[PDB]
Amino acid sequence: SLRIAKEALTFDDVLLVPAHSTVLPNTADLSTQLTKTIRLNIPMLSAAMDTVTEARLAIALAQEGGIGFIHKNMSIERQAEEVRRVKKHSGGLRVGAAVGAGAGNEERVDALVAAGVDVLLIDSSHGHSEGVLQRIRETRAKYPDLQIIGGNVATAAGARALAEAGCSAVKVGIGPGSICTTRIVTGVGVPQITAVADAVEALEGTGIPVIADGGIRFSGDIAKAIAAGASAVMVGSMLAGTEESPGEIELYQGRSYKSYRGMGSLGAMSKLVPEGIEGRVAYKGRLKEIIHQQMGGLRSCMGLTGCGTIDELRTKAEFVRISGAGIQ
Amino acid sequence: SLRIAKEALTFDDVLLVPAHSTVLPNTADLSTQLTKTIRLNIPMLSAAMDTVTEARLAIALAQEGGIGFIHKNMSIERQAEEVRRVKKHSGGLRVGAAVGAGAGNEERVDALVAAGVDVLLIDSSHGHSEGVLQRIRETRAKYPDLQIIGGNVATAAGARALAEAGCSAVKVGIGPGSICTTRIVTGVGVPQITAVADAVEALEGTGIPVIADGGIRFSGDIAKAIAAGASAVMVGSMLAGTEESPGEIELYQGRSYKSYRGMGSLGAMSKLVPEGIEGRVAYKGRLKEIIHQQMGGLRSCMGLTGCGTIDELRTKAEFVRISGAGIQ
Amino acid sequence: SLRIAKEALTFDDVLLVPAHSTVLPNTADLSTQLTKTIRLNIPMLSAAMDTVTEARLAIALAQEGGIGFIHKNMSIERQAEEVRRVKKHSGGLRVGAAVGAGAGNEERVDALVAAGVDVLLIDSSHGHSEGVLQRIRETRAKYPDLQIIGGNVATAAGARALAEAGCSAVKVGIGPGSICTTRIVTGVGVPQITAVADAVEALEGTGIPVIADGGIRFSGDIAKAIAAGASAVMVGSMLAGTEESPGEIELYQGRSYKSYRGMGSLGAMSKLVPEGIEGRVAYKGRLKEIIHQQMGGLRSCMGLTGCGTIDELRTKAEFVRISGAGIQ
Amino acid sequence: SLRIAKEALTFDDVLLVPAHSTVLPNTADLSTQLTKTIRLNIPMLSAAMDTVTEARLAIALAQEGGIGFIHKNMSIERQAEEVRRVKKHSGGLRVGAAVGAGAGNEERVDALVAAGVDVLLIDSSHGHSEGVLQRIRETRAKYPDLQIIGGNVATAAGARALAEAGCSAVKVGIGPGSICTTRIVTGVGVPQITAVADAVEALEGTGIPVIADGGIRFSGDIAKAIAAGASAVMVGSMLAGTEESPGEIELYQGRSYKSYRGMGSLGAMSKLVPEGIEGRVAYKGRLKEIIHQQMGGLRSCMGLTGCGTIDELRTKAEFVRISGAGIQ
Ligand SMILES: C[C@H](Nc1ccc2ncc(CO)cc2c1)C(=O)Nc1ccc(Cl)c(N(C)C)c1
Ligand SMILES: C[C@H](Nc1ccc2ncc(CO)cc2c1)C(=O)Nc1ccc(Cl)c(N(C)C)c1
Ligand SMILES: C[C@H](Nc1ccc2ncc(CO)cc2c1)C(=O)Nc1ccc(Cl)c(N(C)C)c1
Ligand SMILES: C[C@H](Nc1ccc2ncc(CO)cc2c1)C(=O)Nc1ccc(Cl)c(N(C)C)c1
Ligand SMILES: O=c1[nH]cnc2c1ncn2[C@@H]1O[C@H](COP(=O)(O)O)[C@@H](O)[C@H]1O
Ligand SMILES: O=c1[nH]cnc2c1ncn2[C@@H]1O[C@H](COP(=O)(O)O)[C@@H](O)[C@H]1O
Ligand SMILES: O=c1[nH]cnc2c1ncn2[C@@H]1O[C@H](COP(=O)(O)O)[C@@H](O)[C@H]1O
Ligand SMILES: O=c1[nH]cnc2c1ncn2[C@@H]1O[C@H](COP(=O)(O)O)[C@@H](O)[C@H]1O
Repeated sequence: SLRIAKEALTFDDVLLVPAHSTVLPNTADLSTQLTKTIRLNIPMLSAAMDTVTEARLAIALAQEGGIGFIHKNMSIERQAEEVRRVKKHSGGLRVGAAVGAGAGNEERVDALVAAGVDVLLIDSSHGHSEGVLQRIRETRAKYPDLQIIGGNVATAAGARALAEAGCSAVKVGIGPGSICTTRIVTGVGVPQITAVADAVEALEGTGIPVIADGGIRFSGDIAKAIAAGASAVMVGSMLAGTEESPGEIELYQGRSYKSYRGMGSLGAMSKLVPEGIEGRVAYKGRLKEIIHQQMGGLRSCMGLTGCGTIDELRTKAEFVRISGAGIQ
Repeated sequence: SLRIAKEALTFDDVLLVPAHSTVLPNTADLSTQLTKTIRLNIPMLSAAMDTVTEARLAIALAQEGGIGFIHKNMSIERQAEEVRRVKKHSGGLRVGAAVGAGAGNEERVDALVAAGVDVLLIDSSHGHSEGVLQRIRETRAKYPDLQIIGGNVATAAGARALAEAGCSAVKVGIGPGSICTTRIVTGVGVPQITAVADAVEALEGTGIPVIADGGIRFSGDIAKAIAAGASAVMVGSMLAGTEESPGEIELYQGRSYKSYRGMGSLGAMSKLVPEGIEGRVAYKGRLKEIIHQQMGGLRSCMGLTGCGTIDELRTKAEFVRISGAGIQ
Repeated sequence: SLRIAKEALTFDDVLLVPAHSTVLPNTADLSTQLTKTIRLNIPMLSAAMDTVTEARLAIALAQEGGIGFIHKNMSIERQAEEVRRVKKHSGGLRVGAAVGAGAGNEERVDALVAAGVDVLLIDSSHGHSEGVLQRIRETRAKYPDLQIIGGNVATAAGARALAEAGCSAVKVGIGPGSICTTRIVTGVGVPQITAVADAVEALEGTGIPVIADGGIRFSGDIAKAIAAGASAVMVGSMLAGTEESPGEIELYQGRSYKSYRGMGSLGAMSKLVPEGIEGRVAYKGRLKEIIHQQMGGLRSCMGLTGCGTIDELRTKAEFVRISGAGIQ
Repeated sequence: SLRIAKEALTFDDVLLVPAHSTVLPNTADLSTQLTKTIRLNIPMLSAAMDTVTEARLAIALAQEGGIGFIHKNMSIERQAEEVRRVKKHSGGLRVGAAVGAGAGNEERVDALVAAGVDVLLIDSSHGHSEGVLQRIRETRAKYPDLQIIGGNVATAAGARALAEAGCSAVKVGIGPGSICTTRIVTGVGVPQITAVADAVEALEGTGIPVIADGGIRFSGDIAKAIAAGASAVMVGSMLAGTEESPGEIELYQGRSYKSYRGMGSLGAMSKLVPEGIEGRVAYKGRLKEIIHQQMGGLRSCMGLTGCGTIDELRTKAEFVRISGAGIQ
């Protein structure tokens, strides 16, 4: 007899059920509480990846009503500088910045708080690690009002641990990333739809929102992640290759590409075995057109489910479980 | 814990069980009640699509014992004209015409009723939308005897809503269309076999028939949709590319093709994000040969299940659930 | 709610469980009762197909300890002649011959019985059809000692019907054939492993053996069909393309091929829509080498399961159910 | 009704659950008890295959903290010589050697014990065969202290049989090998994750460790096999093509390859039908780099699950069951 805790579902395992609706897709309210104090106009966070979010992308997404997360794969001074560029920009834009859970990050957090960061992201592949929880407790004691997102977890016990450590928001995702090889390398992972619903159920009545991070391929996946209980989603692949993302555009056969790699790739690493792949992603153009298309998809879902707000989608919308023949 | 209402099955998930039979495939009765007043000789409806049904196809299918649905992607006057061409044609052929649920369709319904339409199709991607139900209630009050089909729904609550609004027949199908991207864009959908059986169970004892719309690839799918409880099926892909369908025949490498696109495709649309693809379908030839082949398949099923009539197939025939290995 | 009788399994859904064994693969007894009076040395029957069994193949398989079934796609006189060639051949070989269930087959049965046929196969795509059962009852009354195999069925009720009609053996298989399109055309079919076990359970205590017909791709499938309860298997694809099979060998790119088609293919038919495909199968060489390889596989299974006889394999060997990941 | 003992899971069916952790991947203890008297530094055994383990590979793996198994596809004198080369080498390296269960192996066991073998592997495709169990009982009586591994089994009854016969360790694996065709040829097999957990549950409280043999493709599979209860894993494919493995390196299109075949392949055999394939595997380079990468994967798992030792991973780590959509 094997120690199987439960069956766990991914995005492709389920579909949302259409319901009675007075909701017009164009009248749908996409605003969401990222934390008890931070409200975003769209439920979109950009990944803290060296091929996804630097100041230029963080600015564009904030303009669309989301929030960007400056990656930790640069010097403390260079990151605080990226935070200042987003913060100093006209329009009163909000920004986030990622920090490691390792020793010698107290200095980085200090520089980011001074640079005006709205939300500190304690960025770990294992949020339930005691060293991540200690770092959170240390940051919360020093900065009692700082908005902190901690992750990543994929269990109810993991979400509770982060909430007890002082997290303002909990990030969910162990193995779902499009560039992730954690599942194959370590054998560990939790299918995202179950991971999100478990974390949300654990955090019921706490006012601590859940972020569904990784595995979002289509706008239907955004809707599913929210109906599973996530207040917002974090995307890497969806925003990689856009004009606003870091790095230069490459020309291969005549088609335009941009780099996209996991933060656990050999390339991004330069002592652990890699948990991410390095690849090319087709050039997507301007972030504005991508967000318009993806949010439109979500809007159309809200019309089909009769959910006029993110909160209604999170708590009212129902799913049906489908087979492999259902999927194809 | 996720809000999973139930498991939902598609055509590939099931197979019909052979049973004791005195039914010869050639003696099988294919007639069905589309509504309490309209009886078709074959259980086949053509899709209200701009690449499937105009007067020429509607005439050919009516001649085979089915019914065509003139699409709403043309002016009010041009549609009433298409209705008159089918109606005025010799042989006393029946015709249907699709109308949108939006404002400024009262004028279209008036012109179609005057042009002699036998069945008005209130054509929506979301039949459970309050604005669709209101339009149905408005049409039923003005025309107490007009045959109205409303859709699309995929739940028991959705079928009941349409029946209460005054529908003569309920159309089922949320996401099963061969050209549909609703499932990927919105994340909403119900596998067709479950959607049909739920709607039929809801409408038991009402005399309001269910139309299984979308996803029919083979004649076996027609049989499955009927045994799931549908009185008839609606097909797009199956009749696209036929000589009688609208548009011109294209030559690519030496092979003959015709256009086939969703009514929610960018092309068909010209404010929502697209929910349909634009594609080429191989030229199928004359509609008569397709119907003979597809109905022959259904006839052979009726012989194997011991169901001599559509009503027997709808209520007696049993299924077995199969795995993915069952499918392949 | 859908009328789902049960879940049904195919060969790929299961695996046999290894067990304590005193059985050496080389000492395994492959003999089986085809009927209460006919005992075969190997549990192998060749398909009654115009691309599989004529006198030459029927002779070779009988020599290996199996039995061939001369197909009904030839004149009454020409079939009786094929029966005489196998019967008159030295060695006291047993032969079978297939007859249709249609009117004007009384003459064919008379000629086959006179020609010395050991087993009459009443060959139908639907054994549960009243016209098949009547034909069996008519043959049993006229020939009280004639060995009759009737089929095909795939249910417990279907197996009982054939046994009550007077069948000496029941043939199982609705939709499993490698060249079969019945499932796609009609939507009817029962996954073979469940179909066989249902028929065997129905016929428990009757002494009427079950033949698993269709879908056997590998020697492991033979073992699975027998452990599901079949006393023997019927193969088409496995023996198609052999030197002994009818038709000439074709040369395509340099590789040798032979024709293999369903008896319900357009080609084999020349009033029903086709339920079979027409294809080329690679030349397999001599039947002797194929049987040695396939029976060796079965022998090895008998060693792994601790089943020294066909009867032990049929009644003792256990299965495990596997997922799609189990299969690949 | 089919004799289905249970549902059985393979590596791809499950994922390990992340948990609270004070474990740093670099501080993780990989040591394991292969037997009550033999402790390995890494839980890795090399396959007793003629394309995987001879003295050179056995030396390299022992140096990494594992143990190699010299294959039985060579003369008694030539195998004892291979055992002496590993044993006589500097560093006090441990070695294993495989023997068949057939008659005329008493001579081979005598020569291997004299040559200084640390662990005798009674190597069979069917550990539950009475002739394998007798050979074990004969060896245990003659050598009361000799470390004996017997296999392969895949059931609780099979593991108990080997433990009762006197085995120091039980090897599990019926059909999971990357080069195995037993499942297709015989129809027998047990998905590895269930096979391992069943054998471990059977052997609870006996101090007799289980070896998970076959099917390990990635480092995540090692972790899964251990959490299923295996004390160690046996790998063929993972070490085939390495510089230390037997045979010469071949050049095909410009890429370097090495031979990899099942011990039941036609080639390795030269009276049974083959149960293995013959193939080329890409040249992997030095064994040291492969082990560093694979153990790193395991180390990372130990950090994610909060299991600081092999024993903790074997008994504390939990799984989630995933769908086919979960897998892809
Ligand atoms: C190589 C890998 N790289 C990454 C980097 C970013 C990631 N971001 C998200 C996820 C989600 O599965 C995994 C990630 C893996 C990684 O950090 N492994 C890893 C494995 C086990 C432990 Cl205990 C730790 N402790 C927390 C430092 C790290
Ligand atoms: C773009 C799309 N296009 C279509 C067009 C024809 C269709 N026909 C059938 C189906 C069935 O899923 C979907 C279809 C989508 C479409 O209408 N989306 C859509 C999504 C949500 C709502 Cl609330 C509405 N309200 C009813 C106007 C429309
Ligand atoms: C076209 C087809 N052809 C065949 C021919 C050989 C077959 N042999 C076996 C099987 C097993 O599914 C199907 C076969 C279909 C065929 O006979 N259909 C078919 C379908 C329904 C009925 Cl009621 C009948 N009645 C018995 C004459 C025949
Ligand atoms: C041809 C085959 N070859 C091998 C060789 C190595 C293997 N090693 C492991 C496994 C695990 O399924 C299968 C293997 C098959 C093989 O031994 N078959 C086989 C089948 C049934 C029995 Cl009763 C026996 N008795 C034990 C001698 C052998
Ligand atoms: O190398 C890596 N391994 C595993 N997960 C990663 C890696 N790098 C980033 N991630 C995660 O993958 C997410 C992006 O997933 P995507 O949106 O599916 O591409 C990020 O937000 C991280 O949570
Ligand atoms: O763009 C679209 N999106 C979704 N469904 C569509 C679209 N256009 C038409 N449909 C549906 O798809 C059906 C045709 O499906 P088919 O027979 O599987 O090709 C139509 O009768 C409509 O119900
Ligand atoms: O056209 C056909 N349709 C369906 N089944 C067929 C047809 N012709 C033969 N069969 C069946 O298929 C079996 C051969 O299956 P195979 O061994 O999997 O190739 C025959 O013994 C018949 O029972
Ligand atoms: O021909 C064969 N048939 C079946 N299993 C085999 C054969 N040769 C070796 N094996 C098994 O396959 C294992 C290697 O599996 P791998 O690590 O998945 O490649 C060996 O340790 C044996 O247990």
